[PDB]
Amino acid sequence: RRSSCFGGRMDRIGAQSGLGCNSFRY
Amino acid sequence: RRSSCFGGRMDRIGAQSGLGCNSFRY
Amino acid sequence: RRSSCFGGRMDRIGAQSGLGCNSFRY
Amino acid sequence: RRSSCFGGRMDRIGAQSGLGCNSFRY
Amino acid sequence: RSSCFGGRMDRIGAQSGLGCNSFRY
Amino acid sequence: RSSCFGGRMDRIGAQSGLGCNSFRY
Amino acid sequence: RSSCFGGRMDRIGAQSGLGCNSFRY
Amino acid sequence: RSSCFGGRMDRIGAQSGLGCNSFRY
Amino acid sequence: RSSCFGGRMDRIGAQSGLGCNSFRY
Amino acid sequence: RRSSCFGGRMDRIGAQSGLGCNSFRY
Amino acid sequence: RRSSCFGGRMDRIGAQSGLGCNSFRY
Amino acid sequence: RRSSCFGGRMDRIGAQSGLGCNSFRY
Amino acid sequence: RRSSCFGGRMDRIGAQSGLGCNSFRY
Amino acid sequence: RRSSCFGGRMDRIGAQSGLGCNSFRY
Amino acid sequence: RRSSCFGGRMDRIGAQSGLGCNSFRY
Amino acid sequence: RRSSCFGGRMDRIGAQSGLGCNSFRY
Amino acid sequence: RRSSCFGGRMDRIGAQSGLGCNSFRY
Amino acid sequence: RRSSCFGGRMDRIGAQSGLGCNSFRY
Amino acid sequence: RRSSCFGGRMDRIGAQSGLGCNSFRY
Amino acid sequence: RRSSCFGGRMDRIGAQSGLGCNSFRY
Repeated sequence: RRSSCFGGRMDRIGAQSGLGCNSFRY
Repeated sequence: RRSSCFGGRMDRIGAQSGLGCNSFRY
Repeated sequence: RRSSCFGGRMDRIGAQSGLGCNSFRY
Repeated sequence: RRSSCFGGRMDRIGAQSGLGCNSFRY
Repeated sequence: RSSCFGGRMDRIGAQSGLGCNSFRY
Repeated sequence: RSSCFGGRMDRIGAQSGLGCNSFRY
Repeated sequence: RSSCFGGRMDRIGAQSGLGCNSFRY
Repeated sequence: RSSCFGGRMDRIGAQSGLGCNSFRY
Repeated sequence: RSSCFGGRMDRIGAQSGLGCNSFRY
Repeated sequence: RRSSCFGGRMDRIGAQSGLGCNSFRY
Repeated sequence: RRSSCFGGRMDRIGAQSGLGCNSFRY
Repeated sequence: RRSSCFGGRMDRIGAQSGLGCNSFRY
Repeated sequence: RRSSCFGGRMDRIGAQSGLGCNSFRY
Repeated sequence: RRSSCFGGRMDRIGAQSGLGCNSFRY
Repeated sequence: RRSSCFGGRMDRIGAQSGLGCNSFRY
Repeated sequence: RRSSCFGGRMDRIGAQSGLGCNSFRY
Repeated sequence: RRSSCFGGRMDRIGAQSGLGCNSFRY
Repeated sequence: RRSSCFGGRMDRIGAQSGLGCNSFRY
Repeated sequence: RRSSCFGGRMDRIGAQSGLGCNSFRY
Repeated sequence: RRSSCFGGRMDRIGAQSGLGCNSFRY
């Protein structure tokens, strides 16, 4: 039973990436 | 039973990445 | 039972990465 | 039972990384 | 049985950023 | 049985960004 | 049986961005 | 049985950033 | 049985940053 | 039972990393 | 030019009552 | 020029009552 | 130029009542 | 130039009542 | 010159009256 | 010159009257 | 010159009256 | 010159009145 | 010159009145 | 120049009431 029955996940995100209400200014 | 039945996870995030209400200024 | 039934996790985060309401100024 | 049924975890964080309401100024 | 979850349960997971506003007058 | 979930349950998952507004007067 | 889900359940998943507005007066 | 969870439970997980606002007058 | 969790339970986990605001007048 | 059923953990943190309301100024 | 009690360039003048005080409930 | 009690450049003048005092409830 | 009781450049003048006193409840 | 009781450059003048006294409850 | 050339004023306010971001609970 | 050349005013307000972002609960 | 050329004023306020971010609980 | 050219004033305030960020509990 | 050209004033305040960040509990 | 009771450069003048006295409750 190599199962992964989870609820939520956020994997393999790119560089300089925002995940929610993030302000950026380059 | 090599299971991973969890609830939440945020793995393998990129460099200079924000995870929630983070302000950046380069 | 090599299980990992947890509730939350934030692993393998990139360099200079913010995890919540963090202010940055380069 | 080589299990790791925990509740929360934050492992393998990058260098110069903030983990909550941290102010930075380079 | 409820091997690793069961019964009543509430908010479970990894919240990231909750109610940290910004003001500038 | 409910091997790893069952019964009543509520918000479960990875929320990312909740109620962090921005103001500028 | 409900091997890994069952019964009543509510919002489950990965929400990303919820109610973080922007203001500029 | 409830091998590693069961019964009533509340907020469980890794919150990251909660209610640390910023002000500038 | 409740081998390593059971019964009523409350906030469990690793909070990181809670209510440390910043002011500048 | 080589189990590690704990409640919370913050391991393997990077260099110059903040873990809550920490102010930095380089 | 006399301008006994007003004159020249002028901007918002009066009694504003309630400006930008919103309400939030999550 | 006389400008007995006003004149020249001028800005917001008056009795503001309530400005930017919001309410939050999480 | 007389400017008996006002004149020249001027800025916010008046009786402000309530400015930027918010309320929070988590 | 007379400027019997005001004149020249001037800034915020008046009776402010309540400025930046917030409330927190965690 | 019985003049009253002012900028702002809030006079003759009633009892139990709020003047900006005031919370009441009877 | 019995003049009253002002900018703003809020006079003769009733009892239990709010003047901007005021919360009441009877 | 019985003038009163002022900038701001809050006169003749009622009993139990709040003037800015004042909390009451009867 | 029976003048009163002032900048700010708060006169004739009622009983049990608050003038800024004052908490009351009867 | 029976003048009173001052900068600030708080006169004729009522009984049991607060004047800034004062806590009361009856 | 006369400037009977005001003149020249000037800054914040008036009766501020309540400035930066916050409240915390953990």
